[PDB]
Amino acid sequence: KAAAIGIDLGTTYSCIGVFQHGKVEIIANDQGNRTTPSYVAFTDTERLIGDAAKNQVALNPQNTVFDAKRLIGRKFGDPVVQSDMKHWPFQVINDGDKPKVQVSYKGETKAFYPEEISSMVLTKMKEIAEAYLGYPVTNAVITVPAYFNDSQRQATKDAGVIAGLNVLRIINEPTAAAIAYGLDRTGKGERNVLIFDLGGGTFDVSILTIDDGIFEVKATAGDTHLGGEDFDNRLVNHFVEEFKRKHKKDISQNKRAVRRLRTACERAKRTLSSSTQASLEIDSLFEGIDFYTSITRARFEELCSDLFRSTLEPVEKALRDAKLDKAQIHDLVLVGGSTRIPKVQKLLQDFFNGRDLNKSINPDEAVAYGAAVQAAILMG
Ligand SMILES: Nc1ncnc2c1ncn2[C@@H]1O[C@H](COP(=O)(O)OP(=O)(O)O)[C@@H](O)[C@H]1O
Ligand SMILES: [Ca+2]
Ligand SMILES: [Ca+2]
Ligand code: NA
Ligand code: NA
Repeated sequence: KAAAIGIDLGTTYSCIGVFQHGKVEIIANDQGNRTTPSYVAFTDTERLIGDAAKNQVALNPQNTVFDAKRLIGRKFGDPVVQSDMKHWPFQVINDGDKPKVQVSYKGETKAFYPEEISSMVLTKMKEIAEAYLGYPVTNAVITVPAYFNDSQRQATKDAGVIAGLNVLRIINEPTAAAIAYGLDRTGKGERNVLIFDLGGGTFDVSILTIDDGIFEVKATAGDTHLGGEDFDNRLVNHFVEEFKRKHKKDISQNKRAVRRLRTACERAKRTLSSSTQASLEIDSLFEGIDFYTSITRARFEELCSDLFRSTLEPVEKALRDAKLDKAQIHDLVLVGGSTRIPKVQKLLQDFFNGRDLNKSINPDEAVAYGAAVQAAILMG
């Protein structure tokens, strides 16, 4: 019997896992990456998904779709959709009060529902798993934010059905993270678990109370617009100014130069989580001028200080809403690729007065890890 898979369908990245050989296995893609961008590109000759899609975003911005999760299960007139649209390079249209992303594909103008774009991302995650398993996958557990309403959950489930998956269950992301650390097995009474999730585009704080396998969301807080994207932007602004000092030229109006710089900034940012410095070398960034420079971890922290600190207020709010004090929290769980930033970990630990942070499972893989566990449980 084929194994069921656990899929973390994130706003910016997705992750797939499977419980086999008595353990959870986070599956790497064709490029050897354990997480895949939630991107879909349409060109004159093909449809690109994942790495291939995000990799050519600078070349084809109007037809490279991302952030489908922000549109999924929402109406076109929804204030959130109306606001989000203003920031995207791709077109969003109204189809019976339902948003649809409109792009050019093979010379023709096509429009797709958010669930259709997400089904493409899910199909890629499903194939990533099938390539590893050696056989076709039919069952899966897909995760969603705790705040997702009935429409958003239905649309997410529909995205899975379109991808050819029997959605065993749609479970909350913070709950999946808890399951990953075995916190669902809570012996002798209630335990409060705080999930600190800082991803690529959103920041979520969830406080759960686990009473013998039964979860209850005590409080949620955060910022749906705060994420790694913001830290990359801080680095972009910094280097744009540095290019001005060193070349007396402003590249801010050249969309391709800014996008390429952003890409290099995200890469340098990731390196800074493991090293105290990172070199940034871009070939022909602007008018044949190469941009070979570097940046220290301290400099990066200074550029993002306010944003890092801002993550503590939602923690304070959540504790206040759950009517609990710091000491009443039994476990702190890190989720999201951005929690890999040392400064972010320091702020949370210091706020919790030296408490241990559950971070043994790669933060950007914890939700998929928990989904894989749950999928296995549901399969028996
Ligand atoms: N080592 C790292 N250091 C800092 N940020 C990282 C690191 N690895 C990944 N990230 C960032 O994590 C974010 C994506 O988080 P992830 O949890 O994988 O996706 P999502 O938020 O969409 O669920 C991106 O902003 C990415 O650059
Ligand atoms: Ca996420
Ligand atoms: Ca932002
Ligand atoms: Na993710
Ligand atoms: Na998040």
